[PDB]
Amino acid sequence: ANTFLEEVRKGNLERECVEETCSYEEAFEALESSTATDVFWAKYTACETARTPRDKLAACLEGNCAEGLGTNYRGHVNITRSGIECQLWRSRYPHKPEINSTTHPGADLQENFCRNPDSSTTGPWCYTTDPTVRRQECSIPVCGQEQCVPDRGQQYQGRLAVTTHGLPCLAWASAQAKALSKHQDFNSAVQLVENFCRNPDGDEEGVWCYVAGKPGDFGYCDLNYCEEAVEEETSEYQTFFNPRTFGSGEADCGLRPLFEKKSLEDKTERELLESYIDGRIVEGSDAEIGMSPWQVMLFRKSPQELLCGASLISDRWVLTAAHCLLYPPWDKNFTENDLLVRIGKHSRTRYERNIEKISMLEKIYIHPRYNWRENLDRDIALMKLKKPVAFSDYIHPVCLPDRETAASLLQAGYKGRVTGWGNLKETWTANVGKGQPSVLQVVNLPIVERPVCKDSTRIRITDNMFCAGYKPDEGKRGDACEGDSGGPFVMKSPFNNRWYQMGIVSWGEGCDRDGKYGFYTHVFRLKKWIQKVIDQFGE
Ligand SMILES: *[C@@H]1O[C@H](CO)[C@@H](O)[C@H](O)[C@H]1NC(C)=O
Ligand SMILES: *[C@@H]1O[C@H](CO)[C@@H](O)[C@H](O)[C@H]1NC(C)=O
Ligand SMILES: *[C@@H]1O[C@H](CO)[C@@H](O)[C@H](O)[C@H]1NC(C)=O
Ligand SMILES: [Ca+2]
Ligand SMILES: [Ca+2]
Ligand SMILES: [Ca+2]
Ligand SMILES: [Ca+2]
Ligand SMILES: [Ca+2]
Repeated sequence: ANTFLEEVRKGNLERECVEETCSYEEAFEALESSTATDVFWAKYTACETARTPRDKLAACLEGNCAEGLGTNYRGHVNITRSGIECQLWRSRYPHKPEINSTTHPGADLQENFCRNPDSSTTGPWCYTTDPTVRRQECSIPVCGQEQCVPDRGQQYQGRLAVTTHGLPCLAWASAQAKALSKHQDFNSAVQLVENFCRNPDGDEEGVWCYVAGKPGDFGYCDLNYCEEAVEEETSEYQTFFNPRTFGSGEADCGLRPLFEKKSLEDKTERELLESYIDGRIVEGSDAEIGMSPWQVMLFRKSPQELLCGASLISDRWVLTAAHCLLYPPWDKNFTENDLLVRIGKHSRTRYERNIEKISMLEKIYIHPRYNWRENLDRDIALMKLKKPVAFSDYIHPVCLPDRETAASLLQAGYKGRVTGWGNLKETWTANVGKGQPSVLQVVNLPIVERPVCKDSTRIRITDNMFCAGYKPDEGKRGDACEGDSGGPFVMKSPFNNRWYQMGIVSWGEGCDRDGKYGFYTHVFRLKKWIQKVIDQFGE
């Protein structure tokens, strides 16, 4: 920096180029030689994907942590991801290198320290003494992994320009991103710089940016968000989405046609208001007619087959889980023409031709930051139907809550509802008890404390999942594996009688050991994502 005076003083790399960002000549004054160097303007410019405090740069510049997929690295991790001894760069046993210390003399390729000369999208790596293993990535702790970007990075100032899926964020700049995506406008506190990831429209799922492909395409860039759980956080219903791309159905969701419109109460909906009382433990039962009218089935074309549950949020749009449509482990890649939704069925098999409508989908949006390789993180999917579905007493959409509203609910409700034809037991276990159920069952379950559900699992719970089910005991027993894969978990509000979907059934560890819970994907986060995916329309 150059705050007026201070140029009487001799250059300081730390004060000036490390404590503050900088320019070429400030650098020079400080430097003794005009080595505008290579991997040293890169000691700077590969370190730009870092920009937080005195340290994140010093840590980066003194090559101790990896920058993004960091060809900045110059540490001493002589080992692999598994833990194989690293082969010396200078060697040819067991593997004769293609990339010696001349091909890539920019990079610090000496001894046997993990480096990233060629830039692996897996980053810093090394040659392996395990002669069957040529190269392999190395487990380096990354820069200020201990930092925690907060508030989904509303504040975020730094400069990432590619997404999780590694695409280049187009600059907000453009004649379409600005002057043809002007249609939607933002929070003007958030400085949009070129094409660096930002969170203008206050999205709950993190930062993002427009991308190439279809107009309004986009994705969420990778950043290490703080653990901000809603569970640790109106008089009636005001509408959220634009009803030209959502379809109508919104301003009138969650009020059931054959109940909340008839001032009639359903057989276990009392249990839900009276959420505090140490209830007896009510099991599943054949639901009433038109009790969950946002219910959706997801039918595979040939052969006939019931894949998953899903839910209806409007005339057009149908919500389910990502893993339902796409799962490389079961070699699963379904597409818009393989799939049919049966909206508002009651039997598992019969064709309720007076009643249910069946539909083709006009495009299937798998969720942007969905990933299974680790652990079904962000297991979410959105589908638009080839024509608005006409409502009635059997079909009628649900309400998707903001955070503030889901926040409200969990404060007051301590139970929710899970319905389906028990497809989760069907997909994910051998289902060796009594067979699949004959009708759309219904049950109510308790929500568990975030900590309980956290230390109730070897697995890990992001601030984006949640758990349900009574905690197994000798009469306080536990069947957890309830509901449909990719289905709804709803709660009813005692402020507007409306039914919100709180979660999306995912895979439960509580499908194996008697002692676990059903895991659910919080739907409060989703709005703005949905907000962008709809807006990519007009008709
Ligand atoms: C890597 O080499 C250094 C050389 O001092 C040594 O301290 C370290 O123990 C070595 N580790 C392995 C796995 O070879
Ligand atoms: C470095 O490896 C290349 C790759 O084939 C090899 O041909 C060459 O002999 C090596 N470079 C030098 C300068 O010896
Ligand atoms: C699944 O198949 C489609 C159509 O053949 C293909 O374009 C695509 O590569 C696959 N999609 C994914 C997400 O793997
Ligand atoms: Ca200064
Ligand atoms: Ca200065
Ligand atoms: Ca200076
Ligand atoms: Ca200063
Ligand atoms: Ca100067």
